[PDB]
Amino acid sequence: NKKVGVIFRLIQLVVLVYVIGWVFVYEKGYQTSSGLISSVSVKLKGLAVTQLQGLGPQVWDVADYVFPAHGDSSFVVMTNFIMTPQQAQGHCAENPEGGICQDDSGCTPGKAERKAQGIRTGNCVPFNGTVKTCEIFGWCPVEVDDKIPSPALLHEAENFTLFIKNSISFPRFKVNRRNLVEEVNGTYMKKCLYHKILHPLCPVFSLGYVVRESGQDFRSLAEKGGVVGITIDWECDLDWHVRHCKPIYQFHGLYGEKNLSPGFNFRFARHFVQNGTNRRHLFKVFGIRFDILVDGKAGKFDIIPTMTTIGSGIGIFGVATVLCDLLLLH
Amino acid sequence: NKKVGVIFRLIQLVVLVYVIGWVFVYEKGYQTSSGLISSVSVKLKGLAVTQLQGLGPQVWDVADYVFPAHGDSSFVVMTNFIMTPQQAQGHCAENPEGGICQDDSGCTPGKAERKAQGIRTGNCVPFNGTVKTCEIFGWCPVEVDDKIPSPALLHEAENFTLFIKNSISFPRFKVNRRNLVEEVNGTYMKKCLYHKILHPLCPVFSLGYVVRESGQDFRSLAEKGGVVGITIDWECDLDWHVRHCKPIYQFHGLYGEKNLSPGFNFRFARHFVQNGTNRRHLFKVFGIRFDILVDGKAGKFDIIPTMTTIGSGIGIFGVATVLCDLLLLH
Amino acid sequence: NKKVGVIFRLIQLVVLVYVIGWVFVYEKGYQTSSGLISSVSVKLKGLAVTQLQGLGPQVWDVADYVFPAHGDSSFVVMTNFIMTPQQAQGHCAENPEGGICQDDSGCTPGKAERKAQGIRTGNCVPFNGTVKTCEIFGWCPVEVDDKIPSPALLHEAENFTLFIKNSISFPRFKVNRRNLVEEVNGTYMKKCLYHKILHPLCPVFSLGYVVRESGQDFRSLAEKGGVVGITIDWECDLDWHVRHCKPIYQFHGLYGEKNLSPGFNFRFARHFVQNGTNRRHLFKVFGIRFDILVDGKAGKFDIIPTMTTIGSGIGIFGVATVLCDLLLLH
Ligand SMILES: Nc1ncnc2c1ncn2[C@@H]1O[C@H](COP(=O)(O)OP(=O)(O)OP(=O)(O)O)[C@@H](O)[C@H]1O
Ligand SMILES: Nc1ncnc2c1ncn2[C@@H]1O[C@H](COP(=O)(O)OP(=O)(O)OP(=O)(O)O)[C@@H](O)[C@H]1O
Ligand SMILES: Nc1ncnc2c1ncn2[C@@H]1O[C@H](COP(=O)(O)OP(=O)(O)OP(=O)(O)O)[C@@H](O)[C@H]1O
Ligand SMILES: *[C@@H]1O[C@H](CO)[C@@H](O)[C@H](O)[C@H]1NC(C)=O
Ligand SMILES: *[C@@H]1O[C@H](CO)[C@@H](O)[C@H](O)[C@H]1NC(C)=O
Ligand SMILES: *[C@@H]1O[C@H](CO)[C@@H](O)[C@H](O)[C@H]1NC(C)=O
Ligand SMILES: *[C@@H]1O[C@H](CO)[C@@H](O)[C@H](O)[C@H]1NC(C)=O
Ligand SMILES: *[C@@H]1O[C@H](CO)[C@@H](O)[C@H](O)[C@H]1NC(C)=O
Ligand SMILES: *[C@@H]1O[C@H](CO)[C@@H](O)[C@H](O)[C@H]1NC(C)=O
Ligand SMILES: *[C@@H]1O[C@H](CO)[C@@H](O)[C@H](O)[C@H]1NC(C)=O
Ligand SMILES: *[C@@H]1O[C@H](CO)[C@@H](O)[C@H](O)[C@H]1NC(C)=O
Ligand SMILES: *[C@@H]1O[C@H](CO)[C@@H](O)[C@H](O)[C@H]1NC(C)=O
Ligand SMILES: [Ca+2]
Ligand SMILES: [Ca+2]
Ligand SMILES: [Ca+2]
Ligand SMILES: [Ca+2]
Ligand SMILES: [Mg+2]
Ligand SMILES: [Mg+2]
Ligand SMILES: [Mg+2]
Repeated sequence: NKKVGVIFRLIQLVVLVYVIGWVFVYEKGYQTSSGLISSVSVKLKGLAVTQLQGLGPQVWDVADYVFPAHGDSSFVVMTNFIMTPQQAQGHCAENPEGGICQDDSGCTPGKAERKAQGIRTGNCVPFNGTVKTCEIFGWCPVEVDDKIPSPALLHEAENFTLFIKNSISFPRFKVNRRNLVEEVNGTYMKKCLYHKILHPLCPVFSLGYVVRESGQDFRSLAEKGGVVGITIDWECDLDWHVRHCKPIYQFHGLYGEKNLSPGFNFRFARHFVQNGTNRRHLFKVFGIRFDILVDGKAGKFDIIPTMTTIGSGIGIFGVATVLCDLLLLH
Repeated sequence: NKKVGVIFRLIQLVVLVYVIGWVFVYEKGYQTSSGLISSVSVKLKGLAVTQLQGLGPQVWDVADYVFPAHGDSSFVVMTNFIMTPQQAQGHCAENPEGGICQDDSGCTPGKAERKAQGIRTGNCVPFNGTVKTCEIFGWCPVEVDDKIPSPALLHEAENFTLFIKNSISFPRFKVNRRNLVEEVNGTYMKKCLYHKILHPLCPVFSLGYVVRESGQDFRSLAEKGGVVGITIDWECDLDWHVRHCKPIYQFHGLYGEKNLSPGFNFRFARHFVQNGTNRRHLFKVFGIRFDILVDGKAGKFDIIPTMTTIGSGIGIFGVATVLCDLLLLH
Repeated sequence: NKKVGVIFRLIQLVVLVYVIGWVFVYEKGYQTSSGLISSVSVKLKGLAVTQLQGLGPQVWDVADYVFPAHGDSSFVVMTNFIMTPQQAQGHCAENPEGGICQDDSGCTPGKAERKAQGIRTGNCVPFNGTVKTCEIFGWCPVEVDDKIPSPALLHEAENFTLFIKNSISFPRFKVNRRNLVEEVNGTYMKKCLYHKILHPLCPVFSLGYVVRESGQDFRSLAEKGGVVGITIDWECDLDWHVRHCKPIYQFHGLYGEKNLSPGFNFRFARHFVQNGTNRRHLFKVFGIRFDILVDGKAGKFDIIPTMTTIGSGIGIFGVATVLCDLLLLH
């Protein structure tokens, strides 16, 4: 029958167009992919002044709120902190959340099994006028974290300027690319701010813009802390010029339930010697966690992939025709 | 032929059952796989007090033995240290491991090519009563690390509490998950220790338990340093509810030969100004290296993968039937 | 026909040799692959003395130029720095690049929108004899980074010694390997330096050698900063003995445009209390960025992969015969 032959030729044409227009065009079968090597260097340029009761004005420059000062990919930008000044080792009362004692016999000398704050001397001393806590041996100025300021201390960090410099290189093709594309120039970086539509190539990112693009409010996030994920994808075709190679920035919001362990926080201390006595300043820093992950691939024409793909296509076409014949006659 | 037909029916049934069950359900062919974006937050809550000879009791807290303040995937917990207090830059004797001089003519003005300890002035000064070393310019108190304390100074760091906060999100499926699963509540985190048999979901990990689960004894690993690797896997089946997916924690121990480079150690210093003179304290810290690696895969039903797998199965089935016929023919 | 039979036999033997030698032996189809986990430990043994105008001789040791104290995969080695000493918070003039004022009416009280240096009081004060800058609130000794010393302050860091400790393990096969191979003994590390041909397994890497093998001159990188990528690959066959497993060390140079953001730079501060007043030292460090990435794969014989490869090979063989027959029919 002529109709059977027409259907067979239609199936043959369909599979013959499919194999090429998919593997070669859509999937880039003739190209070869290699993993890149990336190093992320970040620089923060902004200032936030925090004034606390009983203390003088505090200046927080880049070195302050950026704790990974060595330009690590994963960095934390300080937005709120609790400061305990002039901590010195000695005999003093512990925190009330650790334990509450009504008499000296209640306290037991030794180390706490869980959440240890200090070596208990064995006496019950008044933490304040109302309650009494067991005396411990440690930094005497207590780190009270029960009161967290509702307005963020470093609330100016919302609309700061964040510079991200990423250099990627493909070892297979020996091609090195950087996020500073040829479209970006020196005068451009002076005033540009990153935008998904307006300024996609501008390497200067606003912290508030980055947080809002991830889906999180900066005000609520700055109080308790947060995690923001930044991904840079390098998808380019090496058959074209290297000018077309441009990085794509995607912001992902890493958050969780506020009822259980809200925000991100950590503690660091600055050790100094004053009046011949070793003292330190303890800060419970509530800051946003920024993680930068770079992944990408580059494709360039090669004979071996093209040949293998041609062979696979022939095999698919041959199998399809034989299978069609089995369907037609059985 | 009847037997040929029976063999063909059997082969067809076998290959059909295979292509319908294995690749479809066992391999999750109908589902699509994607990656996740992860960020690890670690917190150490523990207290260790060391009483070095000739010094006062030293208290170590979270800011002390956790050298990464913000908290990275790779962090070191201090277990043993060698302290060289009050280092000042001047002309003084070097360490005997560098070289031993019997006369002043032996020393040469310059710097050593390998393992340089300072700028040699060309003079031979007695390091102690017995031997003499060439005078160098630098920190006069040399870190004498020939003697390592047999009992770990921070031996209490064995059964401390370690909390790991991991937030993973899949971009294509827009699903965000955290290690704090629905089963874990606020009261649960108050009193729980990670036990793979009893408490697999408890996010609080005991350091000694983590070290023992890696195949290493904590005492020798602490007195000399070591490396412990922790992996978190997120295998989720998005066809079910999100509560079904739970993180799986695996502890792998990274160890080497004790004869060559035993354990892990590093050098850090704290700079201070006392009596108008710049001084520092040098610590040779022997600590366990903890690395957190998070990798996961999620699969959800989709029409395109299902269709491709069905088509592939038909092709495999078709090839198998043709092959069976050829085998029967010959 | 005889020639048709010869062509058929030739195609048969060709596809047989292919399926038996390429996908089985050359590609190790019978083996199975599993990813490894790695933790990198780095240690620098070098000393550089920098003499600056006004300040005394400054001695820099391992703890100094290596800012990551514990030691991560990404670390910075200080090669050049700009030191601003005795920074104290107060009302004082800003940098000329931030803004130049000719009258007090020009300055406006507030903070700069971009690249803020301090809180402008609103009075134009002379920065020096010629120009005047608006008075700001912050660290009064301003970092004047316009003048970069042409000779690197730390140029001796070229031919220093760098030791990399990498411990890898495969969880599937429970085999742990370290970069210290059995050929590397204790006496070997004392007198070996890494080379591509001479000492491929020596774990001591010269910084200048690493920089030069990446295609970069050490002086240009020491002047304005640099980024160097190190990759350690673990390609071994677990069918052989573990002694054959040897890591491969190669260095990748992440080049950057000289006119736009040359090199890598960062800023850190050391806080100290002197004479009861809080002061700090600000350093703008132009240090080379060293990134270490480990990617390895191990293969061991298994029955399931061997069977699948045999089956796939038979399928390819069958398809080829059918295709050949179709061509003969045509
Ligand atoms: N966080 C940032 N916000 C805005 N601009 C930045 C930021 N980081 C860098 N830049 C600009 O990018 C250009 C190149 O930066 P580079 O790494 O050379 O720093 P630099 O110019 O050496 O240091 P500085 O900016 O302190 O002079 C500089 O002109 C700088 O003004
Ligand atoms: N390493 C740890 N060991 C034991 N419990 C921990 C640890 N880290 C956090 N937790 C507990 O988990 C709960 C939620 O964690 P969260 O991030 O709120 O800590 P936190 O309350 O800020 O720390 P802290 O209890 O020191 O004030 C807290 O009540 C805390 O006590
Ligand atoms: N960066 C380096 N350059 C040259 N040799 C090194 C380097 N790091 C380590 N070594 C050598 O490797 C040997 C073993 O190092 P290991 O990790 O045991 O340090 P250590 O001997 O405990 O401490 P240190 O080497 O600081 O005295 C040492 O004898 C040392 O000489
Ligand atoms: C004393 O401290 C406890 C701690 O919980 C607090 O509840 C109480 O109000 C304090 N009393 C005074 C008088 O400050
Ligand atoms: C937002 O950016 C503007 C820049 O025009 C700045 O004036 C403002 O202070 C920023 N907001 C916060 C909360 O810092
Ligand atoms: C600077 O870069 C921008 C990119 O948006 C471009 O439009 C502009 O022409 C560039 N300036 C010069 C002087 O080339
Ligand atoms: C002097 O130092 C050397 C260094 O190895 C040591 O061997 C020797 O015992 C020391 N002598 C005394 C008396 O401490
Ligand atoms: C082990 O844990 C127990 C908790 O009951 C604690 O008392 C003990 O001190 C721990 N061991 C060490 C060596 O710290
Ligand atoms: C707390 O979590 C545990 C998980 O093991 C659960 O058994 C317990 O019921 C939870 N407590 C409450 C009050 O829900
Ligand atoms: C004052 O500082 C400016 C800053 O650009 C500089 O150009 C000028 O030469 C300086 N004048 C003197 C006398 O140092
Ligand atoms: C290069 O290495 C040699 C070792 O013989 C050393 O003397 C020299 O100072 C090194 N060069 C630099 C610039 O440090
Ligand atoms: C030390 O290692 C080297 C590796 O190059 C080897 O040639 C030498 O024989 C080893 N020394 C001893 C004493 O085994
Ligand atoms: Ca650090
Ligand atoms: Ca890291
Ligand atoms: Ca096929
Ligand atoms: Ca001080
Ligand atoms: Mg608390
Ligand atoms: Mg030593
Ligand atoms: Mg500048």
